[PDB]
Amino acid sequence: KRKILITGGTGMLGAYVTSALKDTDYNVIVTERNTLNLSVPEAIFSYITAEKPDVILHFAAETDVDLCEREPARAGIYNHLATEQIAQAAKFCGAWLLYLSSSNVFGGEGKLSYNELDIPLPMNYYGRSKLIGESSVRNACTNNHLIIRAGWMIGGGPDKDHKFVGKIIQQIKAGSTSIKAVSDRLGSITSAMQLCNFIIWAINKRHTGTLHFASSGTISRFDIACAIGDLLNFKGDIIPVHSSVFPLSAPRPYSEGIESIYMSILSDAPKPSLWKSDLAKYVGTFL
Amino acid sequence: SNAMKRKILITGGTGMLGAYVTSALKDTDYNVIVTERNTLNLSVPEAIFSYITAEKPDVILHFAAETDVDLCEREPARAGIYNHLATEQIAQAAKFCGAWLLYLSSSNVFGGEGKLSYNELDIPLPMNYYGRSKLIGESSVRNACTNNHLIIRAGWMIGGGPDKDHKFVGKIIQQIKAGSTSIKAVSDRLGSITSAMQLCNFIIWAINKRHTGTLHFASSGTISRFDIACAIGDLLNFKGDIIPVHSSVFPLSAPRPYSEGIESIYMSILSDAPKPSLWKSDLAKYVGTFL
Amino acid sequence: SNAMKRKILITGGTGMLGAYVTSALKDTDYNVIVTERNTLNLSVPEAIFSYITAEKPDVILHFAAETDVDLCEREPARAGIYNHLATEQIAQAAKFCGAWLLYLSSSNVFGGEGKLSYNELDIPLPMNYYGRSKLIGESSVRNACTNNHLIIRAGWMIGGGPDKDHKFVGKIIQQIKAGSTSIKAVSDRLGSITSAMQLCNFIIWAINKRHTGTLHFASSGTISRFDIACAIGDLLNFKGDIIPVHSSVFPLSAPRPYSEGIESIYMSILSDAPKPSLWKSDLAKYVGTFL
Amino acid sequence: KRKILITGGTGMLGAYVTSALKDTDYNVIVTERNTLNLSVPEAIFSYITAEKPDVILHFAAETDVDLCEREPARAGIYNHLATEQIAQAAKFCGAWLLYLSSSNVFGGEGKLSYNELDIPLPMNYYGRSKLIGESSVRNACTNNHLIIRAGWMIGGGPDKDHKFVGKIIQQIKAGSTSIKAVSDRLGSITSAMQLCNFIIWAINKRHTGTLHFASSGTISRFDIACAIGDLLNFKGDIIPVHSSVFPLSAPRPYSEGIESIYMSILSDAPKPSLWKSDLAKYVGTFLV
Amino acid sequence: KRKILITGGTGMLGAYVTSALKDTDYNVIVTERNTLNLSVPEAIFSYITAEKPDVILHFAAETDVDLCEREPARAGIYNHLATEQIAQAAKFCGAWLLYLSSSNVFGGEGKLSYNELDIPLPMNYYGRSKLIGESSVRNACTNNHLIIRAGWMIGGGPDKDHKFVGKIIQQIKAGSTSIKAVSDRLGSITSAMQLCNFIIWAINKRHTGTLHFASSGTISRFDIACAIGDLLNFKGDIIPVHSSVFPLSAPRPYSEGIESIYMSILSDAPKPSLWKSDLAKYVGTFL
Amino acid sequence: MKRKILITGGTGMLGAYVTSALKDTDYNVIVTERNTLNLSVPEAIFSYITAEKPDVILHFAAETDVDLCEREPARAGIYNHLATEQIAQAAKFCGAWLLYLSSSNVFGGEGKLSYNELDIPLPMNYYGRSKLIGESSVRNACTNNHLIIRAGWMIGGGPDKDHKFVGKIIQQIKAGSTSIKAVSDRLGSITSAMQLCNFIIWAINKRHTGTLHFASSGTISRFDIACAIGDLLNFKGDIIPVHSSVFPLSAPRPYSEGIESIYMSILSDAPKPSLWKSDLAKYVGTFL
Ligand SMILES: OC[C@@]1(O)OC[C@@H](O)[C@@H](O)[C@@H]1O
Ligand SMILES: OC[C@@]1(O)OC[C@@H](O)[C@@H](O)[C@@H]1O
Ligand SMILES: OC[C@@]1(O)OC[C@@H](O)[C@@H](O)[C@@H]1O
Ligand SMILES: [Cl-]
Repeated sequence: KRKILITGGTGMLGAYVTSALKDTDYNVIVTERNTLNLSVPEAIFSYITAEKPDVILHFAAETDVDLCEREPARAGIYNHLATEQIAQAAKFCGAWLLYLSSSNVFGGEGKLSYNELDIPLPMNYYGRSKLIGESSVRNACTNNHLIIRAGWMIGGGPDKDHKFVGKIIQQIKAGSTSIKAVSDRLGSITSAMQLCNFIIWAINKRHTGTLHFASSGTISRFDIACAIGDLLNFKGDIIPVHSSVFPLSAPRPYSEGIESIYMSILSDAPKPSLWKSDLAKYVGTFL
Repeated sequence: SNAMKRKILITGGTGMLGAYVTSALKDTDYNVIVTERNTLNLSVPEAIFSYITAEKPDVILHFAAETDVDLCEREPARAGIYNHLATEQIAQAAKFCGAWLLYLSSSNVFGGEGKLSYNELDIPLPMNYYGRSKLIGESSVRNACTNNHLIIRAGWMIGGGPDKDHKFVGKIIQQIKAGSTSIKAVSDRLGSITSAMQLCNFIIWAINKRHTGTLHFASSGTISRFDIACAIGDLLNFKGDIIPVHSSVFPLSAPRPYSEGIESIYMSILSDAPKPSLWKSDLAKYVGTFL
Repeated sequence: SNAMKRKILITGGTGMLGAYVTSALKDTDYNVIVTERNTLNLSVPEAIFSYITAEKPDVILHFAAETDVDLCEREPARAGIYNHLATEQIAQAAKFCGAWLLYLSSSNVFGGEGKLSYNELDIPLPMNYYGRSKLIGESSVRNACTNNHLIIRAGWMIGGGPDKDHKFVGKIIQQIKAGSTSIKAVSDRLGSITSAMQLCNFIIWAINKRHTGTLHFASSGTISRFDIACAIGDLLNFKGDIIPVHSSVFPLSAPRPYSEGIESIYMSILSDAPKPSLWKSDLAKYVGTFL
Repeated sequence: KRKILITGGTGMLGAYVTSALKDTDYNVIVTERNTLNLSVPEAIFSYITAEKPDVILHFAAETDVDLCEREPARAGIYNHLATEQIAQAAKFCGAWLLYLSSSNVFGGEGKLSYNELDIPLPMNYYGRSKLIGESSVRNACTNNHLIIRAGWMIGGGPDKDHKFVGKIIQQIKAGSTSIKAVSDRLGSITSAMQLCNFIIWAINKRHTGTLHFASSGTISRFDIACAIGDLLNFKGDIIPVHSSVFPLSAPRPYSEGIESIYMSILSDAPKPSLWKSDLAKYVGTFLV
Repeated sequence: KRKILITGGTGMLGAYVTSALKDTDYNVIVTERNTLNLSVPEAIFSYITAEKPDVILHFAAETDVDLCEREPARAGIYNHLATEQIAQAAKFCGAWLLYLSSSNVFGGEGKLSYNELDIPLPMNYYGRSKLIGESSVRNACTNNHLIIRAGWMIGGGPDKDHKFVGKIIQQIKAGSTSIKAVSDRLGSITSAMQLCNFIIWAINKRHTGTLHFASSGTISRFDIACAIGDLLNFKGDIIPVHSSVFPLSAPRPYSEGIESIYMSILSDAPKPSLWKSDLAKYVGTFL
Repeated sequence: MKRKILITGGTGMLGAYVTSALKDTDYNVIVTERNTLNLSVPEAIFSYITAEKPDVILHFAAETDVDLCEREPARAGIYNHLATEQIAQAAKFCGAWLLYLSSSNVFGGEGKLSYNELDIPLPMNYYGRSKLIGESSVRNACTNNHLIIRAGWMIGGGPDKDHKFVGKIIQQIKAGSTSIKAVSDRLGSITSAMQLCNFIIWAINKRHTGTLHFASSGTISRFDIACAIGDLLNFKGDIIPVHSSVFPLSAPRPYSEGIESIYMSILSDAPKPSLWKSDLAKYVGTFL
């Protein structure tokens, strides 16, 4: 009975993957605070090696970009040091390791979109911590790992989405007359449900390498808010604003847009589509 | 006898913007002198000062320029002579006869910084010879006619209609009308559009008020040519594919910035001036003149 | 003494620097006009030229400005109107009157280059809208009053307290006096301090001589806000903690450079002009007025 | 009998190396369409591991810089993914792996010349694809690989040279009134025949690490055209032009010039010389 | 007895370490020009493997930053090629390897300070040679190495200190009327004696990873000269000058200051303190 | 009454040639001296020049020691900026046509290989900045009655007065030196002082105005110049290319300060420069 060990299983993407794995023959182990804690990297190696998993899905991370900037030690411990121990454990167990990374490894060059050939050059501590986390993974598990870079993640549905999409929908449904959205920072959206489907396919094929997974289109939060407004027949105003209006601890690049040049050779794989279409399917689940 | 009419002297009177202006001026009290090759030629800057000063215009609208960005990169001498040296003579002539001078400039004075949008407080840093030539032309205007000039920076100009538009919009429309199976449009270079007809209306207002200083005149929105092609496609019920491509598939001589988008922080204080609107609405009105 | 009654017109007369200058001018024989909102308002630049030309002053001290750096980044229209457009009208008025114009500028015109300090030969390259607005204001002043203006760039200003110090130094002193026992101060932002009292002394001297050009006026030393906070603490017998933090801990609207330190290469040839000294000494003198 | 497996064996350099290995005791396998294709990296590992070579010479690559920029997927599949599978196979077999890379891994910094201590920072997709290829070779074959970075390759002679030097000579022998050459893009030349001689030596020594192999000098195509013109007593005009007069899909750096700080250590290795001397020797093969 | 092999044992740091190891149970082998020469990297692997050390302390390097810029071949051979051979030998023997690196791997970005998450981007050939040296250590000794980045090293005392601090003290004692010190290049100081104490602790814990070890504070040579002046009651003038006054072959960044986000988690390890307390203790050893 | 030409830096290398060329004219030439004008005392310039009432001002005096300017920016400022500003204000008052000799050093910060008159100055050091701000002073005060000429690496003096790069290379060759070292990784353009003198005389008579780059065609290194001189003088020793790092200096130097002109061709009858090798050979011929 093939074993899968999952970190961040109660996270948004993790919950989808954990649920999808229930109708399979895998023995799934969802780590908890008492068995695996990113703040205690020294206890990770012994735990994972004793479990002897065949597959490791490493989704746990410190994703508060601003907290990472104020407390780079936390970004480092949680995203770099803990990942290194997981990578060393994976290598010792001979386990295939999936590492969820981020479009934030890019931004420093200042161009509009980055593909798998672009050399990462981060703009903040979150991105740096994820980048060194990737290095740890590909050095320890060279021919047996998969690194997936996601953009701005959308997922959770009405009951669990407390991120951008859920917030914009909340404001519309509460009868707000004007909603402000940043128009001078660009990125790409990644549907968590879609990514989940891809991951299930990747586990079964034991796909390896580095891949960018995001809907096509380089857009702003303002563009996204406007699209949501159209879908819900919003009557108020969506106001485009500059970043300066909402000061934040971490610098954000002009764009963290990502596209893939390698997704198309994955013949049977579940793939993303156009951002508006993928956003519309997700927004539809709010009824 | 009746009083002498105020005189307007226009360069580039048969260009996209110039044609709208010359036409709108027919319904005014102004006497309009539309320069031609036989009176004013940008390639003969040395004859400009004598010609303009003898005409003694009250207003000078300087729209003529070498606007082929790629030609300017291959032949910077042409860019310099046409956009800088000629403009210097026009500004000196404006100063000498006391004329209010309007200089049409470009969002291409920006780009080297690499940000998404620029307002009138941003300091120009061009990316190519066309932009450099326009920027130094601006300096010539400011230095000579300090308290009596208006510099307007326009972005990607749309205008001309079915008969005259052979720029981006006209070409996309021609491909749609020809039933092209697919149209490619660059997705990784951004800018702002400027409706020539709206700019014309603003210019008529500006001449009447003698507004001075530097302004950015463009529709709201920082978009790509791909975004524009998609919007035109929707307006004309195009059923072929509109394909986003990177700038590498269409090699060009002149470097283009990631963005030359422009916005204004000063247009709102001109309470009764005709203003641009949202890019999609302004584009829709223009595309409507084709069908 | 002087057979004619000469006039000084001051903007920002109640500000930190302005209040010292105004008090100092009471001893002189100049007719001093201290503008107020009813006669000159930066938000109404269109009324400035006629007002100043009617006063026909011999000297104009232009200290008024929108100096909230973060507000300027959020509302660049306000920075533009108050610091650029209003200044342009003042400069045109000074030129019309033959008045010597003193313009207070800022170390914030620098920062984009990323080096540790800047002198008068360094070419301004700002990092935010406040800095751009002051720089463009400087251009207005030079292009209008070339052989009859003085631009002084000041760094982080100290002075006027406890009643008028509302800047960085005043805020640290205020927290200590309020009984705070733990004060955070940014260790990754470097700059130079300028004593307002001292700068006032220099200005009185500059008015008399009608000194012209561009000059940096700041105490010697490029230091961090943390270094300054520790120095203030010592001077005030503070026994609590001064905690050094990174700029990420205090998110702000406007980007700030690694350093806006300024030094002067021209102050030393100004023989008997009052000059600044070492930052710690100048800070001590000022704190010595509180105690 | 030691087995050598060569990719790109029918390319210009590959053909020289294949030919030079004929009078050796090696069993040489030159891959073909029926056994290995850069377009199908998914079939490489099984094939190479089944052959169990002792040495792998990886010369095949997508070298059309402009095509790489328009189609980064092709640059990535051919130069990155294929190279990764070749490196994994070499590691599995315990084979010494030679990877031919490029000066184009540099250029982003904008300086005039780069040595082996300079950190690669590419300017275009071709350069990025070669660099990521080098990383695959280093993450898989530590202590058993040789990465050679070549500059502007010259080779082929009057029958096979259709690159810059061949075209200049063609225009000169056709009696053209003028020749235009870009003067504001700099680089270094690498003699293919010299590089081949060095490679034979490296195979025999199983030399390892990263090395820059190019004639000494950072020069423009204009400099090169002018040099060829003197050698052939050309009487037309050689006109220097800016790169802007020839628009291309891929950006090029102000310089991709490379020099070596480690070549002189290899006492007995065949080495390049000065660019003008190396170019004169190559141009001489077109006379007769 | 476990065997410790040391390169650069007669250097500033090497001498403090060599002496501190005499009061321990290790068999210490101090390499010298007859057994290991950085200029002869070809002889290193055979010698180290024959010795079979359990621990390797690699402190030897070409540290003349300006010489490195003029002769990058020397920088490469001594700091990269030799380090590559030492790393391969360490892997072959299963030896824990400690590599002394430098703050000079940073500087190209132009910011005021760098922590362990910052991606190295050197400004000169010395820095590049040290960085490529670090890469060799990581690629070869995956999970069994410690890389310590030090700043401006202070140590040696009255008889051996001929570096920055020593020179300032000499000018003070000679009664110079004025001392010039560069005010526009910043960095961080590292007390050699303290670093020695940390190294002894690291050897015994076999601590691994990459760590920055320097006193707290980003300062200039001028700040340091002023602090020494105060400590020695110097009556002359300490003049802040721009770096142009002292032309040097190697470019120096605006700052090479380093700080650590990981030192704090090492509970019982000997730590550095504030730059003035640490400088004062060292200056105290001159009188 | 004769038209008056007032010259600063008249005893300098370029200034001395212009002064001699003007002896064969109807101009009343006034060469400034310590008793009338000093760059160190800008405060005394305006009263002097306005009392003198020149019709033409040739402003050649400057602090050109680039490294000294970096160590002592106050000197660079006073001499090149403040003095120039006072001269510009005096020219404006007198209605005099003002010639200001500037430098390619106003460029370099961008890091490209060559700069024309449309490129926006962005200097690399204090010397460059001081010259640039001096230029602004000249434009802002004499808009329609000034000429700013930017020269590159100046060559001139001959066997008696040349103690700069060319002169030093020639002394080493005639002395039979074993080797000569020259920097290969810093580029620029050469300007013939004699050709510039001829151009200046033409410009004075035409009262030509604006900004113009005056230099021989070609972006080259000191090493290229040294090698060309060696060929001309049949030198048989070694000419070794070295990196700029072997000669540390106070002022940063750009990868290139090369300048070219896009406006020199429209000045039909003006004396112009030619190719760098031709212009160099002619200069080198004055030493034989
Ligand atoms: O040119 C630098 C480099 O590419 O070559 C030497 C190798 O050891 C690599 O680590 C390094 O990145
Ligand atoms: O044949 C030489 C050359 O300079 O001619 C002009 C262009 O075709 C260039 O690509 C080419 O290298
Ligand atoms: O004589 C020429 C030269 O290359 O010699 C060595 C150094 O003195 C250089 O400054 C100088 O230009
Ligand atoms: Cl168009």
